[PDB]
Amino acid sequence: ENKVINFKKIIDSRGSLVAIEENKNIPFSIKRVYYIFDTKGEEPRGFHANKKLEQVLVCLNGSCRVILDDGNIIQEITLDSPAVGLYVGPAVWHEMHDFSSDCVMMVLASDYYDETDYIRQYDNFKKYIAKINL
Amino acid sequence: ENKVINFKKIIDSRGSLVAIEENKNIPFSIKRVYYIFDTKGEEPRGFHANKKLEQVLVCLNGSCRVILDDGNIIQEITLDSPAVGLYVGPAVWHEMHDFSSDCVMMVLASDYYDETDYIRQYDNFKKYIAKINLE
Ligand SMILES: Cc1cn([C@H]2C[C@H](O)[C@@H](COP(=O)(O)OP(=O)(O)O)O2)c(=O)[nH]c1=O
Ligand SMILES: Cc1cn([C@H]2C[C@H](O)[C@@H](COP(=O)(O)OP(=O)(O)O)O2)c(=O)[nH]c1=O
Repeated sequence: ENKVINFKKIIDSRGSLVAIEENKNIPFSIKRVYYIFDTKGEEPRGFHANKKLEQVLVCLNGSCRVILDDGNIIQEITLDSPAVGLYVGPAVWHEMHDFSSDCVMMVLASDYYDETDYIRQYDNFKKYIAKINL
Repeated sequence: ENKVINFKKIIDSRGSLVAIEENKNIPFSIKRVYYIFDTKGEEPRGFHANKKLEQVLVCLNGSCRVILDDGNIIQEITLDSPAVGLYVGPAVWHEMHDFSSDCVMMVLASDYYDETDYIRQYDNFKKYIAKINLE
C-alpha cells in the first residue's frame, strides 16, 4: 500500500505552484498546519503514531527521509520534492531523518495538536494495531 | 498591526517549529494550502484582489517582497521569516516581488481555488472599492 501523493504542479516562467485542498486532493479536512525549519543536529524525529489524527507530510525544501509503518509494512521514502505528499493515516508510525540543512518540512493535519493522541512506544503501537486487528 | 502575524515559534536542539491552527492563530478556516517554489525570473506575481477570499502569506524559505493595498493605503512588507504571516483580506490588492532564488512561499486560504473571485484590473478594483464605500 502506497502512501505517496503526487500533486498537480503548475509551471511557468515564474516558477512552480502546488495547490492542496482539504477533502479534495486530500482525504481530510484541514485544521492545522505546521512546519519544521532551521534544523540542526543529527537526531531524527517523529517516532509516534496517532489514533485519530490524519496527516500529509511535505518537504518544501531540501529533503528528508521518511519511514512509515502502518503495522503491515514499513515504508521508507525520501522526500525532496514539494510536489510529493506523504499520507500518514491514523494508526501509522512515522519517522523523519536525514533532514537536509536547508530542509523545510511541512505538515497538514486534520486536527488540532493533541498530545493525548500520540503513541510514543513503537511496541505499544505494534500492540494497538493488533487489537485493531480484531 | 492587524495585517502582520506573529506566530509562536518553538526552538530546540533539533530546530524550529511553527504551528498554525485554523481559527486559532488565523482568523479563518483553512480550506486550501498552496505554495510557490523553484522560482526564477524578474516578473512579479500577484496583482489582483479577491472579493471573498481570506489569505495568509508565509515565506517558509528565503524572501519575498509583498505589496498591499486596500484601495485606501498602501503597505509593503518583506516576508523572510517562517514565523511571520501576513493577513490578506477580501478586497485587498496584492503583489509579490523579489522572490529569492530559494524562496518558498506558502499561502493558507479560506476556500478553494476559484478563478471568479479575482479582480485582475486595478481600476475596477479601485472602482470595486468605491462602489463599496458608498455602501
Ligand atoms: C506538531 C506540533 C508541535 N507543537 C509543539 C509540541 C512541542 O512543544 C514541540 C515539538 O514537539 P514534537 O516534535 O511534536 O515532539 P517532541 O516532544 O518529541 O519534541 O512543538 C505544537 O504545539 N503543536 C503542533 O501541532
Ligand atoms: C493559487 C492557485 C492557482 N492555480 C492555477 C490557476 C492558473 O492557471 C495558475 C496561475 O495562478 P495565478 O497566479 O493566480 O494567475 P496567473 O497565471 O494568471 O498569473 O495557477 C490553481 O489551480 N489553484 C490555486 O490554488
